[PDB]
Amino acid sequence: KGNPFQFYLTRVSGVKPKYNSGALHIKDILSPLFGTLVSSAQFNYCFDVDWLVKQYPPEFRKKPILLVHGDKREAKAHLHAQAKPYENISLCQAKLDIAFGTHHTKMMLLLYEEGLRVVIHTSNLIHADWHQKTQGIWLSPLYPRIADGTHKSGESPTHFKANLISYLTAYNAPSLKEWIDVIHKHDLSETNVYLIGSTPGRFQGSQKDNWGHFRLKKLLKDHASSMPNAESWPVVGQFSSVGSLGADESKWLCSEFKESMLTLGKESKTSSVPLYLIYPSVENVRTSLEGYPAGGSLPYSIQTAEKQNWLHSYFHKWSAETSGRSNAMPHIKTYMRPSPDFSKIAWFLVTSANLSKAAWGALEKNGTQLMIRSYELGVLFLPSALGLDSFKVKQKFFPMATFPVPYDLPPELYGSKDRPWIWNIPYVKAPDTHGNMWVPS
Amino acid sequence: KGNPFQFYLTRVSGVKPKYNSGALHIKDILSPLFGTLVSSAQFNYCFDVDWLVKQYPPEFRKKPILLVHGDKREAKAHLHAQAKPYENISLCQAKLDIAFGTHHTKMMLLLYEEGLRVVIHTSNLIHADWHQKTQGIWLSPLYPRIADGTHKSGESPTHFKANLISYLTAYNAPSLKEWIDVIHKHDLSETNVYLIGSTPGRFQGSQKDNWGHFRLKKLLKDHASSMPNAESWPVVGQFSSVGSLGADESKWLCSEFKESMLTLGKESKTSSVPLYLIYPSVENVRTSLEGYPAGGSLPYSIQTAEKQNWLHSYFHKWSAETSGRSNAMPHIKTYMRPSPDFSKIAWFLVTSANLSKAAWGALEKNGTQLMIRSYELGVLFLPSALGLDSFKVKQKFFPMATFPVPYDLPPELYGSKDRPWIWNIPYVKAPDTHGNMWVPS
DNA sequence: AATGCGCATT
DNA sequence: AATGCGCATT
Repeated sequence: KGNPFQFYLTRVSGVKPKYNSGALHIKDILSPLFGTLVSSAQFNYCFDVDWLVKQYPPEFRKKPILLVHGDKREAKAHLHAQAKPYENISLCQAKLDIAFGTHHTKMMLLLYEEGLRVVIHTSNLIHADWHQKTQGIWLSPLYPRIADGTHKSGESPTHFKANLISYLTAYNAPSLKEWIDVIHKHDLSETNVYLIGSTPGRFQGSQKDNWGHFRLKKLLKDHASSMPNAESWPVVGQFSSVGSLGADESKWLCSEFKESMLTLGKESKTSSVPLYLIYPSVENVRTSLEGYPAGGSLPYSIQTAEKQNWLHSYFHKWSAETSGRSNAMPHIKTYMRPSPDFSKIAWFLVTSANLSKAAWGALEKNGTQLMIRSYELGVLFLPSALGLDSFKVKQKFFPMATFPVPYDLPPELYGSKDRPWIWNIPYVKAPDTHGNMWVPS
Repeated sequence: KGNPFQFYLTRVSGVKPKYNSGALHIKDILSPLFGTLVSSAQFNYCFDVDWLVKQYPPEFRKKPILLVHGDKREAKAHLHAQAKPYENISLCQAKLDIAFGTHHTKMMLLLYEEGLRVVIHTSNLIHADWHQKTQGIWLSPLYPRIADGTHKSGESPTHFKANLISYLTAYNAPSLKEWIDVIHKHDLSETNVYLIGSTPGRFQGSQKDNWGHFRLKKLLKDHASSMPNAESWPVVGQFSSVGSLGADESKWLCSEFKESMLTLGKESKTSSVPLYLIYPSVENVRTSLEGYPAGGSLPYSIQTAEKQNWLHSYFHKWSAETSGRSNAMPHIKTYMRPSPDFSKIAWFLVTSANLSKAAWGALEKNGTQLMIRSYELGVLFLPSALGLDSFKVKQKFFPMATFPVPYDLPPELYGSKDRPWIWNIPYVKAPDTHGNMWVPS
C-alpha cells in the first residue's frame, strides 16, 4: 500500500499482535484480494500436500497447481501418492545431477486474470514452517499483461524479467516452458530488486558470473558504489544450516566466499573486513517458543561441526527484539553489508541459500570452473536502483526508504558458556520452554 | 671380527681416514674375503648396471645376478636394455598394485660355497649413493649350510629365518622361490636382530601386525620391557624423504605413527613423549661435501611441504661429529628410543623406510585395515635378544656392547634462520661449498 | 542418496 | 605414473 521494499515476515503464533500486524500468513498471500487466480506454480524442497491445498481459498482450490521438487524414488512416490487425490495438481521433478544437491528454491508464481505476481520466500510448504518461526518474503507487484498488439520488453533496469527467465530455462523441464511464455506476455518493468540464482552444474569463463556468489560479486561490481573507508564496513551472514566449509577459513569462507561479498564498485583492491555470522546457540533453541523441537529445522550435524571449530569464533546469537522474534527461531537466510556504526547498509539480500558450498558454489580445477550442487534463489536490494547511496536501518521494525532489518544490530558474540545448536547430540541437562529434554532418536 | 651389532656406514670420499677405518665400500662387501661367490641377488629402487657390475671382483663378475626392482614401462625398458650386454644378469619386477608405491627395499643375498650372507642397507645402487653420503649397513654372519641328513630349523630366537621367508613369499615372483629354498637349507640361528618389513597391500585383523608400524608395535609389546618413567624417554626419527602426513599431527604422526614407536612391554597405557625429527636444513646442504647437489637425494617437494608447516617445529639439524659426517648428507634412515639424558637407548632400528605413510602404512575404513604402498625393510636391535635391559650410547663412534649411534645426541633444533631442504625451489642467494647456485631445471 | 573431484612416491 | 579411498546436503 505504502512502502517500496515489499519485504515481509511470516505470522508467528504466540507473540503480542503488535508484531503480527504487518506480517503475512500463507492464506493472506493466496487471498482473493491479490486477484482472481487462474493457475499457480509452487517451487520448494518439502511439501505437505493436504495442508498446502487447505491454504488456498475454497474459490481457487480447484484451479491448477504445478509442484516443482527435486525428490527421487521413495521420497518421489510418497509425494506423487500424497498428491494423487487432487486431479488439478501436476508435478515437475528437477534434475539434480551432482550429488548431495537439493532443490531448495522457494517461489510462487501466481497467475491471475489481472496480471502476474512472483513471490520469493524462505519457508518450506509444511505447517511447522509457518507456525512459530522467523521467515522472509518478497512480493512483486501485480505485473499487468502486455497488450497483444503492443511490442514492449516489459523489462526493468534490474533486468529481472530476463534474469528470471534464464533461471527457468536452466531446468529444461517442458512443464515450465508454459511459465516462461506466461512471463513473456507480462510487464515486469516496475521491479526494483535484482535476482540471484544458484542452479546445479559446473560453469566456465564468462559463465561463472551467471550463478552463485560470482553472480553477487558481478552485480556488486556493476551496480554498487565504493564507499570511503569501505574495508571497515563489515559483512553479515544469517542462516539456519551449515555445510562443510573445509579445514580452515582460507579454504573457502574468508577467501572465496568473503571476497565476492565485500566487492563494491568497478575499481578492485587486492583484508580485515569483519564477518559476523549469525547462528542460534543451544540456549536460543532451549528458551524458544517451541523449545528443542525448533532443532528440527536447524540441521547442523556433529560430524560436520567437529571438523571446523575454527568457524565457531565467528558465531553470534540470534537476537531480534526489533521484531519480538528472539524466541521464534530463524529459518530465513539473509546477508547484508552495514556501516561500522550499523546505522546504514549498502545492500540487503534475502535468499533461500544457506552457508554452504552446495548453495553458493565453490571453485574446482584451479580457479577455472565453479561447481554448484543445489537450486537456490533470492532478491537483492540495492540503493542504486532507488537513486540512493545507502539505505538507513529502521532502528525499530514497525521513515520512507529506510530498510527493515528483522534482527537486532549489532550482533552479540557467543559467551564462553555458549555452543552452537547441533541436532545430532542429546540435550539432557536443562529442560526446554515446555519442560522437555532432547534425545535424537 | 670383534663386535656384536654388525652395524656399519659407507666410506665417504673427502674426510680424514680416521673416519673410514671401520666403514665399508661396496667392493669391500663383495670381496673374495667374505667367501667364494656362486650367485647373488640384488633388491633395490635405482640401478646403474655398468657401475654395479664393476663393484664385484673380476673372479666373480660372470656369476649370476638377479635384479629385483619395481619399475615399469620406459623405466623398465631402460633397465632391461642397460642389462642386455650381460648374459648372467636376470630380472624380477615386483608387483606394485597400489599407486605411488615404490620398491624401496635395499638388500643383498650373497650365496657362497661356504654359506649364505644377508645384507640389509640404505643406499641405492648408483655411484652417487656410495660416494659422499652417510649410509647404513647390517651384515649377517656367514650362515653355514645345513647338512643334508640332519633335520634342524636353522632358526633364531628372533624368528628371522621365518620372518624373512614370509617377506619373500609375499612377492609371488617365481624367480624368488629359488631364494626361499636356498634360505631353507641354511642355518640362520646366530641372528640377534628382528626383521621389519613393509610389503604393499591392505591387511585386516591379525594380519595388520605382519607389516609396517604395527609390526614394530607388536615386536615392542612382545620383546621390550617397560622402563620406570618411560613417558619421559623420547622418540627419534631420522630420514631423507618426507611423504604427505596430512593437515595436522593428530591425523597420523602424533596419533598412529607415534603410538606404535613408544610402545614398551605387555601392559598398555592410554602423551607428552617428545619426538625429535631429523632432517637437513637448507644450510646443512649448502655447507655439505657436495653442496646443493646433495639436494638430489633429499626430495621434499614444495607442494608437500607447504601443506604441513606444523611438522617443521619438530625438525632438528643433521649433526654428526661423532662420525665426522656433519658435511656428508643423510640417505640413511634410523629410528631409536633414548633416555632423557641420552646416555642409553632401549632399542635401535635402521631401515629403508622414510617418514611416509607409503612406507610405514596408514589405517583405512575406520581402524579395520592398514594400507601400505611400498616395499621397505630393516633390522631392529633389541637388548632383550642380548640379555640386557638397555644399550649404552657410544659417546664417540670409534666398550663391549655399547651401541654405535652415527649422529650426535642430543639433536639440535632449527634456528629462526633455518628452513628445511626442499629441492623444488631455487637457492640463488648464497653459493654452496663449490661456489654454485641451485636452480631446479 | 550414488558421481567425480582430489589425494597419494623417493 | 593410473586405482580406490574419502568427501559432499537441509
